[PDB]
Amino acid sequence: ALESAQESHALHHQNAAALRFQFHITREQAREIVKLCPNCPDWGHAPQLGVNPRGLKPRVLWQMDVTHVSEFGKLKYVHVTVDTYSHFTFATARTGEATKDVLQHLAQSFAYMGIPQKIKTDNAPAYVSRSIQEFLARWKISHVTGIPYNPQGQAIVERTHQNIKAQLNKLQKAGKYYTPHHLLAHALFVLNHVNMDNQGHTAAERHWGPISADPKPMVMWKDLLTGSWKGPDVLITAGRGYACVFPQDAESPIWVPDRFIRPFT
Amino acid sequence: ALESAQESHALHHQNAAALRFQFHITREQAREIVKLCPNCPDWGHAPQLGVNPRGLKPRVLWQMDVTHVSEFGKLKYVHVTVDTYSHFTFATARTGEATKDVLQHLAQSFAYMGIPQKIKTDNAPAYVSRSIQEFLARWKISHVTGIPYNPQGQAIVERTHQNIKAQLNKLQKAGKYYTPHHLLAHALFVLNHVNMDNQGHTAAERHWGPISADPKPMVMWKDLLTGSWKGPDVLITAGRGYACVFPQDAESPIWVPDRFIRPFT
Amino acid sequence: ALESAQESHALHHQNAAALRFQFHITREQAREIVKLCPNCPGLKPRVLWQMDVTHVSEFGKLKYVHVTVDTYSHFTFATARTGEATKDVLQHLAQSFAYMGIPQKIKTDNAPAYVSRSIQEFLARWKISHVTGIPYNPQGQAIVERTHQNIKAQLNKLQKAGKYYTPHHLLAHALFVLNHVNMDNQGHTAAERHWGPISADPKPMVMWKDLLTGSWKGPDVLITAGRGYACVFPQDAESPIWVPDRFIRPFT
Amino acid sequence: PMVMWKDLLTGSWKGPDVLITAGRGYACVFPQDAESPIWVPDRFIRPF
Amino acid sequence: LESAQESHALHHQNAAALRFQFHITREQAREIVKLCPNCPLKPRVLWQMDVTHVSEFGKLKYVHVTVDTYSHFTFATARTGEATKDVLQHLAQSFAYMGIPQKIKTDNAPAYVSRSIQEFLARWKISHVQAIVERTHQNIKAQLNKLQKYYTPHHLLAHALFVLNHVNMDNQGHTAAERHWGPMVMWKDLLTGSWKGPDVLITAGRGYACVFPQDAESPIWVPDRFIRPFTE
DNA sequence: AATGCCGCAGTCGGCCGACCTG
DNA sequence: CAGGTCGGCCGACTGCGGCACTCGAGCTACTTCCCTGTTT
DNA sequence: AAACAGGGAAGTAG
DNA sequence: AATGCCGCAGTCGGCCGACCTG
DNA sequence: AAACAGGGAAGTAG
Ligand SMILES: [Ca+2]
Ligand SMILES: [Ca+2]
Ligand SMILES: [Zn+2]
Ligand SMILES: [Zn+2]
Ligand SMILES: [Zn+2]
Ligand SMILES: [Zn+2]
Repeated sequence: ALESAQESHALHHQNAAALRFQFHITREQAREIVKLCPNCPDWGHAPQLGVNPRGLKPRVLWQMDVTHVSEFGKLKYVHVTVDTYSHFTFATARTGEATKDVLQHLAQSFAYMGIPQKIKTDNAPAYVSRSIQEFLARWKISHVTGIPYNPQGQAIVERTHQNIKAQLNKLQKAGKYYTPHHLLAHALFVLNHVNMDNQGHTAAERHWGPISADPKPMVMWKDLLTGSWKGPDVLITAGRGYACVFPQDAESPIWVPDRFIRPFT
Repeated sequence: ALESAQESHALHHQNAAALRFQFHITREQAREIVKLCPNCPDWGHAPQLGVNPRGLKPRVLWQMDVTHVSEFGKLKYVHVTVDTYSHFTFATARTGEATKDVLQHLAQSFAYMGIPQKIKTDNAPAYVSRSIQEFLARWKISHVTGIPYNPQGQAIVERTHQNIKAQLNKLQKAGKYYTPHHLLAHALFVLNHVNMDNQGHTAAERHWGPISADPKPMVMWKDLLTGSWKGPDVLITAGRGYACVFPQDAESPIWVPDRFIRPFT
Repeated sequence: ALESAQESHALHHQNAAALRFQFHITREQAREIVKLCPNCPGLKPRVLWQMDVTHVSEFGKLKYVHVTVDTYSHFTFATARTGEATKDVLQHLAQSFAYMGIPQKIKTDNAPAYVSRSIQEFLARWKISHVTGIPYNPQGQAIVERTHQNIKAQLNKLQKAGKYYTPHHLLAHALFVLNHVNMDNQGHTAAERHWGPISADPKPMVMWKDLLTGSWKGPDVLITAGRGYACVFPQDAESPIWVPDRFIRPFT
Repeated sequence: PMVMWKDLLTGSWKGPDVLITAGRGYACVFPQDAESPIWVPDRFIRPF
Repeated sequence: LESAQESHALHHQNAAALRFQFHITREQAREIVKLCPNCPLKPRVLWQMDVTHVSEFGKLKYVHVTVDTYSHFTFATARTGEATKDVLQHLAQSFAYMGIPQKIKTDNAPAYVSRSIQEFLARWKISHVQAIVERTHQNIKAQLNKLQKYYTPHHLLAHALFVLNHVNMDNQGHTAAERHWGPMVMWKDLLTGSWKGPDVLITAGRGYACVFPQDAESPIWVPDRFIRPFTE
């Protein structure tokens, strides 16, 4: 029966349900038959698997990338630096873009936020030169290059690019500004000190306030590296699509998506 | 208080939560304040609202569109005709594409399926010429042009294009075929008579079998044209994202998405 | 540890208090490190600011430096501009608002740029009261001159490394040092005083014992506890550190 | 058609007034103010 | 098409009027009007009433203007003065021409606030209390210029009023007469992707809507997914 | 005239039959 | 031995993502290596 | 006569 | 080194206070 | 001398 199903799939490349109904076999057998076929396409529609790390304290981990605001003209090279924890964002509109402009943006961001402990970026040539790496090593700031052609590694800063572009569009339609610097400063002011969240906390006071939380809950945890539901473990932070469990034996907290977190009672 | 909130939003274009927390107003007031702002962007992320009509009987409503299979060379102009009810699909690989090729494809599809009663397509120039319209009127087949630049109107045939392209890729990787016609015929054979659904029914016997169903359930229904939950009404057909209620007073069945259907007991 | 403090002072020139609070150095050692360098000799925040325009000879063309000083927490912001015109003052106001936020009253001088209709209309639009302070009593003027002197001293200190591409970069570096590095005697940076988390101690803050060095390092904030283990979060650490309750000492 | 529309900018159920059209969950209510019609979500619409 | 040219030679209506009357291209009507040397809530609710000065009529330079605020139906007559008697006769003929209005908004003219006017409105049961009427004045003088051999200024003004009311055309194909005796939504341009608006919604239902922007000759049908209210 | 979808695949869960047990 | 328990299995369901007539050209910015003018 | 310093080319990421 | 997201907005639902009633 | 039949141009959808 199984050999007949394999031969039929090799001949026609049927569906799993077709084999299951025609050859009177279990659904799992038909699914594995269609999976083992070399000619069958790979499953592109993969569910949520990876989640980018975040800092559990303000000024720990930042992401950074550039964008293009063509309305600025020569100042289209907008630089964006985001704190992953509190979503505190800083932006500069600098003409051109090179090691000099990146260093200037880093200095102004440090003046605006403070010392970070790890800075993640994309794999752009500007963030690879020995000039910027030497500067970061001198200032004792770890740098993570990230996987090339993978914006999901800098998903946080990309979403902040969306927010910043929306705010700039809103304020540009609102009125007139002398220079792109003035408009960008107003947009940053709104986004940081005015654009309050749903818990009554501005981004500025999240980036610069005390860390407080209720007794963290205990949740069943699926370790993807071992494939077993092991727990319970303390859930440090959680949200939409991300979770941060901290097992007692673990050296560092583990970032897993929401699908792998199950409440425990 | 309300005037102060309006002035503040006009000055800064804040968030609804920001106004709600700072000015001590209800959430609905802040939401409408941010909505009424002319400069605020329109809501692009709109939920599922429209659903394309489907036939309640085989050979009633068809959709049709062309695609591009570059692996065929001169025969890349593949024509696809789909019955909306049973998802019965027919395809032809014809060199070039014009009124002559469309008429030939229509004749071969009629030989393959039979007489349809309404044929929906896109707004291509080929389906607009008086030649094809005269042919359809002579054969007593209603034609619906559809909204331009709106593939969602032919979503069914587009998804069938996806399925057909996947099947052609599978069979091309499986072995060798003399002509694109042979490969297309094999793919159509598999998709129609072999690619069985999860209910143990091939597409061919769905397109050519008796219509049977259990006593149709009664469901609360939200009429978008009047904005009131009116019911109960008989639910003729339902699935993923579509529903077809038939009220007693309605002249024709109404197609609404799943979000507007509520079970009734 | 002392050599790390020396390198930190060589990079950023701060006072001994910041070094001793960040690297656990003793008073005389930090002061001696500070002396070693060749060139080192309101009631509520965001309520009452103050502004003034000073001149610095080093910049040359951008000698006009506008400084915004919070009266309570002394959170200092500076900007280098080509002129003292109304447009430049307005841009500096917008950038100061971006840096800090919305104050209640912004004291200024009697310069025509401040008294101009554009600046006053802008300030009234943002619901920000403007006090001209036409009596030239040197109290607010004294404090703003003190801040100007601090900015000039910081610029002179940071001028050791002639690698600053633009005056904006150097001014940003100096502002960063003065705000987020230089600490007071009680152990709080300018940002901490300015943003007001120093009101009480609503969280359990517990002393911690380290195992790598075998020395009681802390005290630090407690995240959670259970099953004989405590999750303490060191200030300088990347991630929380699990610590057995045998090595945990409550701190008041 | 007379409907009860909630002026959710103030929270008062002003009315009655004619209804022009509907859709998207919104009812295009036309009050005595002939300056411009307004749209209100159907959750805040009560037929009279 | 040929008859449209002589119709414009006679009345000098708009290109929309010509095209709707004679089934011609918008480009054809625009070319005709360019080539023309002389062409370079609910009704009866709220009115605006004003007098204008038109020196070309000589002794009859005082023309009182009354326009409906919804249908823009326009009525005007020329008299020797702007006195209380003249305003009263204007109100009588305005009633005769347009029916019963609910509220009338006027300027602060002494005749308009005259007691006899107050008891006039009190007996005819109409309450008493501005850019639209000014634009109406401009339209009236433009049509009077375009109409330039007539017998009397009354005859000329009758011709102008007839053209403006029953010939002159808006986009929707309904004259001022139909509007007097008979919703804005955001829409996303499905081709370019840019959001457009505000535009009037003609007809909607079951996943699609009909939107007719003032700058387009033909209505635009867009999917319901790209429709947002304006709510001014 | 005039409107998203549906297959691939992982997953939840209840039903039925074999196995453990007081 | 009949009731509670656990394993197999299929119904129902949801995450997801490309179908849209098709694809490339281009600029900035950095590092690394070879050709060639210049050196000792 | 092999080596050093522009200049160009090539490769890679955005 | 080396990993999707989060704001806009519509919606479900429970809690608390004013109103109807046996 | 205005009209009829290619040919080209222009516009629109895919
Ligand atoms: Ca990048
Ligand atoms: Ca098509
Ligand atoms: Zn296969
Ligand atoms: Zn707004
Ligand atoms: Zn020093
Ligand atoms: Zn004319």
